[PDB]
Amino acid sequence: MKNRLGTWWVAILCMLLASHLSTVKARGIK
Repeated sequence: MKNRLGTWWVAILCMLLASHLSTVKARGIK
């Protein structure tokens, strides 16, 4: 209800993508 929210979620989208754009990286085959 607009109080604590804000970026808390923004972090999620930055967290769920993190790995995706971190360890998920693999330009060397596989």
